Amino acid sequence: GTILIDLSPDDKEFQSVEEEMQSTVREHRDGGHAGGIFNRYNILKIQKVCNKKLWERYTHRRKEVSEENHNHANERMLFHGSPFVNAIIHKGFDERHAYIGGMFGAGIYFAENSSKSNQYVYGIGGGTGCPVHKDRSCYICHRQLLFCRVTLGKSFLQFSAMAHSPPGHHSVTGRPSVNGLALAEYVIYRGEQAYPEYLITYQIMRPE
Ligand SMILES: Cc1ccc(-c2nc3c(C)cccc3c(=O)[nH]2)cc1
Ligand SMILES: [Zn+2]
Repeated sequence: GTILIDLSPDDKEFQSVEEEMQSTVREHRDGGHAGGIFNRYNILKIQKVCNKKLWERYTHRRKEVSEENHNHANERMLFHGSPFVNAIIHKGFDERHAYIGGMFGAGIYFAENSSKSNQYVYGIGGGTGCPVHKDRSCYICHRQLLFCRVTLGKSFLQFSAMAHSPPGHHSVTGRPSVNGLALAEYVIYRGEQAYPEYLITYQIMRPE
């Protein structure tokens, strides 16, 4: 039931999504090991993901969470990188998209920094890099990230350097406590608490 609608680069929606992608790049403590060495992207395409059934599943859960949290869903737009993006846009998020070994337990992980989500496009730790060249810093191959609508509800704050949400909470927030330039990461434990709204196709750019 999924269709993908191409956005024009002249569309304000394309431009605001691209700006969020580009402006949330940062340097990573691995010196580029997992995601590659870059300061910006070449955005090739941005598609809107349209699936009525998946959207209704999201909004149903969002209403449940809102009602448990003084009419506040605490909805964010966050990045998700995964080798399973093609499954996710067709069938939705579920337990198979969880990071079993994540620092906040087995849940589905999202990032404010697009460059954090970029580290996971080819697998955990970048896997073995792109399928074609086996290069985690490949500047040729096309990569894809999701820009997702995510319901956090009442989020458990973890200060730091599928399972269940902590009791009385709907998500976990991983607050950076060492790297002053890192943005937060978030974990949900129910696939219905995210909708994969934009599919972004891109390359990382080699710095000059
Ligand atoms: C199988 C799989 C594991 C982790 C990810 C993933 N992890 C993230 C973490 C740990 C922090 C911030 C963002 C992400 C992310 O976008 N995907 C995606 C798929
Ligand atoms: Zn490649």
